[PDB]
Amino acid sequence: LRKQRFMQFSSLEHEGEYYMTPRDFLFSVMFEQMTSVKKLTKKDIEDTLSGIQTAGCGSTFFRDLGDKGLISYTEYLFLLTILTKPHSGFHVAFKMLDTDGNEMIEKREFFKLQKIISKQDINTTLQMRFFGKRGQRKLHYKEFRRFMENLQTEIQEMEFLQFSKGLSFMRKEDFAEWLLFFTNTENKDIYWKNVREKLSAGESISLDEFKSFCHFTTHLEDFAIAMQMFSLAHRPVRLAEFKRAVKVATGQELSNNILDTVFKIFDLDGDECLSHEEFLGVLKNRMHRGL
Amino acid sequence: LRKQRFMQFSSLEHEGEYYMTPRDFLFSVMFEQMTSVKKLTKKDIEDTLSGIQTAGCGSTFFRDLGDKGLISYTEYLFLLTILTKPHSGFHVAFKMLDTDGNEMIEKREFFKLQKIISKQDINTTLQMRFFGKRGQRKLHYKEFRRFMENLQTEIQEMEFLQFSKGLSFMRKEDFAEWLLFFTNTENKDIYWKNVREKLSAGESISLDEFKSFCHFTTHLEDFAIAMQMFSLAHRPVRLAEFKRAVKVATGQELSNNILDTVFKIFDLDGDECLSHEEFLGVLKNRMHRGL
Repeated sequence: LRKQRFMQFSSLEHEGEYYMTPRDFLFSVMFEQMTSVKKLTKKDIEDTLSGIQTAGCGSTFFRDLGDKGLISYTEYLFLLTILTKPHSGFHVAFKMLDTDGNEMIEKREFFKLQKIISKQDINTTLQMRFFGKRGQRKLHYKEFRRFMENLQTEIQEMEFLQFSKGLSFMRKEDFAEWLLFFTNTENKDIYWKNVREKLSAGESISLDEFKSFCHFTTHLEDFAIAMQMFSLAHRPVRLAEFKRAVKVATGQELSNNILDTVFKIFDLDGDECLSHEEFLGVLKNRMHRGL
Repeated sequence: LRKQRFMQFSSLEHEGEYYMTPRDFLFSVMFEQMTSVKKLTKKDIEDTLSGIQTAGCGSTFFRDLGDKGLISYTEYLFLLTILTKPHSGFHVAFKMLDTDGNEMIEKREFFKLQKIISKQDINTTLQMRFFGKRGQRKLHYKEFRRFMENLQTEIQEMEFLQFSKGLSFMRKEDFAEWLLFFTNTENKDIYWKNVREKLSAGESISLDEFKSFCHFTTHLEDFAIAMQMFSLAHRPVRLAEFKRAVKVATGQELSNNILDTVFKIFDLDGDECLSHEEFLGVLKNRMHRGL
């Protein structure tokens, strides 16, 4: 039923085929529900997606485009899978998209994705980004990896500026309210009791802290190993071992205020221990996209 | 009753005297109503406002500080007057704050503002910004002018990223919805009829367009001269003369999509003319701050 969200945030179309803006893509990432679909013929397509090299290929690429972009439903699901993918599966997905074995993804790979779309039953933005105007340009692994990390990082930045409310910093209330976004309302309100009572001022929460935290939340199942080890061993996880587990998982240290605030959040009982069960359950509810 | 908004968005205090963050200042600029006031003794004051030179003196200064700042009610009203001031009154207000005639504002000027506060009946952020830790540093006109324009420009940027929703561009719907913020609901909904019907796609609205437009909206009374000339002459103002009037007023050209979209907004009748009366009346309702 992921077609129905594409039905929701469509705003332009062509020959019965709904499209989106990059902005509608970003709203499908974040916003629940809001527009008017307008029609486009071929001259409109050229005037919109002309000049893709004008956009900078850094970490602001859809903000470099704004509305200048039309996204097929195949590209829509493709970018959603990029947003859901952990770091480890990069070269694996690249070689699965390397059917011809030529260390490359080609335009026939996207046409085979459209073959999948057809079995489930027009020049777009990423076609120009990775293959030029007609597909004559090629696509290697390094551009692919940089594109995936830039996309995820720009999503991190846009959520950061949403919940930080335009500042370069965050408070702990903003971090908790973002972190408890896809939680059920009763546990949310018990957590809000924990916010009102057990959370304090602390200090401002920076950008790289949130970036490392989002990098943590894309590696939850590999983090769950020592969790189930000391779960079936029934060792309630303290903060010092949690530091070691996070460092082994991500490869990067979180700051102590992150760990302190997380420990103030997920300790319902205040018993200096970890209820890892509800932690991991509502966390897997929380890091599921498409919603 | 401007004390009551200071009562609203206060979040820290000292000896019965409510303070704010820079973030609470920015929310008093934009947001209507939302926190918990917590107490601070002198060590808290030092630990908060230490290191003001760490913040960059460009156009992100409160975002460079975040929560690192405590704002007196005198400084609160002072910065609100800076946000309401047109460009022309700069040197005039500087010389009115130059009682000692020494081409400078000194700490006794702020103490005379506090004398005004007392007749209407503790080291703060701007004291360190303009005079150092104890007032021994001085304050000239150039820093004052740069501070006022950086403050106004950062407010422009924060509203831009609010209504643009994190993008580097705006649509015309965002520009209209920002522009019609302090309008009464019936005329607002007639304007929304005008949005749904007469507005089109156009193109993306950039940052410098919004900056020039806000610079226009701080010079409305000097813009009203030719308005009243062709009003008592009863010449309904067309767009071509409006270009000339805006260029004479601001000194900077607006782009044609700005003028086209404004002409699509304020032409209720569609009669290719200007209803300048409701324009200027609800515009003076719109550009009044403190709300």
